[PDB]
Amino acid sequence: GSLTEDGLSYKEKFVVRSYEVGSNKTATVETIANLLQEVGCNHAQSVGFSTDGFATTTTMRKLHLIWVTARMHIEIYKYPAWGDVVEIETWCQSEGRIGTRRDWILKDSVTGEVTGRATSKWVMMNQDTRRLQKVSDDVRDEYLVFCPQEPRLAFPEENNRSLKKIPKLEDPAQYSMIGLKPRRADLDMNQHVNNVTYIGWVLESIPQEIVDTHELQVITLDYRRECQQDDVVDSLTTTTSNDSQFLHLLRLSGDGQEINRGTTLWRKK
Amino acid sequence: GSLTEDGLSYKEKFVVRSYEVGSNKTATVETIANLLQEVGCNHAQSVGFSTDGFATTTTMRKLHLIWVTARMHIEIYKYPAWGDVVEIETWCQSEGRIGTRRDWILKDSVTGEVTGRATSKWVMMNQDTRRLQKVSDDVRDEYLVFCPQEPRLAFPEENNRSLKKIPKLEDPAQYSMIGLKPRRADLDMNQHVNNVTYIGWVLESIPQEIVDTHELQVITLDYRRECQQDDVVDSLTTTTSDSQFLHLLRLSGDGQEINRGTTLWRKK
Ligand SMILES: COCC(=O)N[C@@]1(C)CCS(=O)(=O)C1
Ligand SMILES: COCC(=O)N[C@@]1(C)CCS(=O)(=O)C1
Repeated sequence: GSLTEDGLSYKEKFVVRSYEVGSNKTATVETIANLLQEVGCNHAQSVGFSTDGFATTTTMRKLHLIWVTARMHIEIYKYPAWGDVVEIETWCQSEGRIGTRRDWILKDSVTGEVTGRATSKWVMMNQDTRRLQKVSDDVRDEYLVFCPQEPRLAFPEENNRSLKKIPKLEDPAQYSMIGLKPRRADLDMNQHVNNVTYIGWVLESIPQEIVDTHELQVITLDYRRECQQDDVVDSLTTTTSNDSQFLHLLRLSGDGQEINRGTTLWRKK
Repeated sequence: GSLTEDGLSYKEKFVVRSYEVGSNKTATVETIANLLQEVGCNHAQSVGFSTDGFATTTTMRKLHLIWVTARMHIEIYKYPAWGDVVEIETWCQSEGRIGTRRDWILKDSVTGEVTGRATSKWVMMNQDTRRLQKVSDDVRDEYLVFCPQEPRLAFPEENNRSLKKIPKLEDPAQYSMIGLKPRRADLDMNQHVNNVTYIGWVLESIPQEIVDTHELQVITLDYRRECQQDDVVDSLTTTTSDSQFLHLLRLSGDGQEINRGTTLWRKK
């Protein structure tokens, strides 16, 4: 992969692997989310971020700060087939003192048509205390060197799905998958649960009949608290709806502490 | 990925991804196992096997036959770092009427040095009845077209680890991880549990202390019975020792064996 000509965005191509695809022989939304995170890591490395797994700036290391995900939003028009080449372009934007945004466009390598788009919100956290904070002047200056200074949105529309408020599912849930736990393959190189794991866990409470007869079009996931290596998760889903819509809650199996909430939109094949 | 000059083996290069590595920023044995499976599928495709995810020959489709894994054996000398290029060469061989073997050699793309090797045994199964059988004359003839006819072994050494008989672990186990369940990411395109998942389940019952202070050098896994999508698995481990362990996966309810294996670990 490479920075584009102007050095303000990054492009990489991926061949879809045998083990990356579901029943339709097309890439899972989990495979898509891993590729988004891979190209994001390759971009961060190319613009001089830390290579220690935390992807920090100089100022962030000095102040013991990290980025954590607040939200991930993916819309897929066409899942790439097994052996297909997908091209993903990604860039970052500063959002004042609130946080930062990473955006992605997915294209068919052969046709050059857009097959999906994604957006993520990141907030600043002290690594030691785990307390959220605002972005410092010095960090905002670091982001000016490698981000477009005019707005560039994967989701430009002024009232678009990627920014909708998500309500909290009320008991009883319509469907549930209980006693979900992470294994070592679910952890990143710093022994935190991979953000993509939480996508899989949400989808586990979707009935197999939906997955068999629908394609996932849109997923919006809010991240509230991280699952520790030794935590156990319950995944809850209620139908809110030819298109199927669902409300999602992940919560700790014991005390019912919220870790994530989300929505999915599915269209019949 | 390409067939080599003689058309009797296949080579592919892989860049190690961010999410593929563990805590020393080198590829997990699970990442290695997924890459072995991927170059295996790419080779099968290049020599005219089915593209429906069952990777069958013409006479296998006629007879409703599939290959199932009996054994996977992997030895790693160096795990490739995050963003390193690993080159993997793979080939197949007939073992008379017993079954077939797929072998792999892993190389550092930059040095050309061997960083690991693996071998796997495959047995014929009727897809409908799930009954094991011998290889037909007609299937053995199909394998003559794309396999070396002289022996080529990733593990040549007569009486090597890759062919050792594995005993059944006796209760009580020294270590256990219980209530393991597959999710959709654990299934292949035909909704069978990915063979690599079973490797991860085996390793779940190794203490975090071992994984933190040792590197995995060798893993030998026998496959006895498939975990179904709605099954639950217990992973059991006992120290037999370098650290060496004996492994058992069994169904959480009735204790039906699904896999047994051994691991050998070297202090870092
Ligand atoms: C300036 O780049 C930082 C970055 O992208 N780092 C990530 C950890 C967040 C977005 S990610 O998940 O793609 C990888
Ligand atoms: C002609 O080769 C068939 C083949 O390789 N097929 C696999 C399914 C078994 C070995 S695998 O796991 O590498 C892929």
